[PDB]
Amino acid sequence: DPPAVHLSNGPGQEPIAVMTFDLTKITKTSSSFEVRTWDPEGVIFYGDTNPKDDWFMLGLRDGRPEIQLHNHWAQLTVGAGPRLDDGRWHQVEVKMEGDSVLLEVDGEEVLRLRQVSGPLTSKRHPIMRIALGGLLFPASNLRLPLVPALDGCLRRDSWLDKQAEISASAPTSLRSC
Amino acid sequence: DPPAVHLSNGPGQEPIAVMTFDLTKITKTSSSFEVRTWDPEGVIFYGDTNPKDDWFMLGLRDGRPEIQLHNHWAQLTVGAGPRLDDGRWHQVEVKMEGDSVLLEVDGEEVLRLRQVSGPLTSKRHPIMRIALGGLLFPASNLRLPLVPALDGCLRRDSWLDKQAEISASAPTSLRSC
Ligand SMILES: C[C@]12CCC(=O)C[C@@H]1CC[C@@H]1[C@@H]2CC[C@]2(C)[C@@H](O)CC[C@@H]12
Ligand SMILES: C[C@]12CCC(=O)C[C@@H]1CC[C@@H]1[C@@H]2CC[C@]2(C)[C@@H](O)CC[C@@H]12
Repeated sequence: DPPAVHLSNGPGQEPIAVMTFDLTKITKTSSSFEVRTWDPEGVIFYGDTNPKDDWFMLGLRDGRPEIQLHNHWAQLTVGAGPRLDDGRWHQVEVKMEGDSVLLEVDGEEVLRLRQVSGPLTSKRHPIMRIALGGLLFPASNLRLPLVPALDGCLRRDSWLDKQAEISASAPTSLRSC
Repeated sequence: DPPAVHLSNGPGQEPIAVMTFDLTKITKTSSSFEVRTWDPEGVIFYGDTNPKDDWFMLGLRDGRPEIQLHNHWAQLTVGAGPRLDDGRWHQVEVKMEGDSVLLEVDGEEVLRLRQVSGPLTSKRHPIMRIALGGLLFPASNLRLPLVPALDGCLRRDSWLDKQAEISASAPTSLRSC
């Protein structure tokens, strides 16, 4: 695994890494990574501009991707795609195209959430945070709670536009797989 | 094709068949059929209790399933699953399990819409209409318009609970494939 990190360190409460982005600079509105796990439930990543009313989470529930999103346009809890909890490395891409959010798993589009978002460079609070392996609000506050810690590995990740990233923080040291 | 019917007769404005169901009798809250088409866009079926604010549509957009749903709990436009416009027969099942609506394509769950519905036998207007191959309101009134007529075939269909069906109507004669 090209430098692979564990998505949760121990209890799986908080994220392993939080990155902050300036939306006025953002061009690339997509993210991509490889994930490996035997765990059927947990958070893969979370993103927000506001943890009360403009947020997004991607995780697994019953082995399969689940997206939760709450913003001015849309509030939803959706599962889609094949199980990913077979301990093999899977390529995932989450992209915003027009007003849609698309999820691709192993080269195939498995979900398209249409009419869920107005442009990034036009939007309100112009800072976006991306949290890897945990949420930035309690799990009990999701639309549909899940147990946050995902026991899996993450590698070959790229988050939004690196030229728009303002800062990156880890709350502890990141362990390798 | 065990008695297969065309999903649109000519212009594709109106449905080929409309069935009406008594929700106080409903037990089976699922529907299933096989579909065949080369057409990448159109309506497969529509259902409602109220065409202003409690309705559902399943069709194809860009070859792939798309669900549109508008009710008291949820308003959404979602694409998911593989392309079905390869002129092969595909098995589709749409089921309500708890508060979710699940779509299965060729034996695989490809979409789970969670937290979208309160029970049927508990719900408001206790008549549900299911329209095959068209809508019961203009297409321009969908959340996201599509051209309604789907040029495909439908066979081996079963809609909700036949012991709860109150009446069935066709606006013209149904043609075979
Ligand atoms: C999925 C996106 C866009 C695609 C991506 O790379 C990740 C990122 C996660 C945060 C989401 C964002 C789309 C727009 C959302 C949903 C905002 O409304 C609030 C959080 C944002
Ligand atoms: C998908 C369901 C439930 C499953 C099925 O067999 C078809 C049917 C189509 C009408 C939908 C219904 C679920 C509940 C909905 C979405 C109601 O709120 C209004 C229309 C109903």
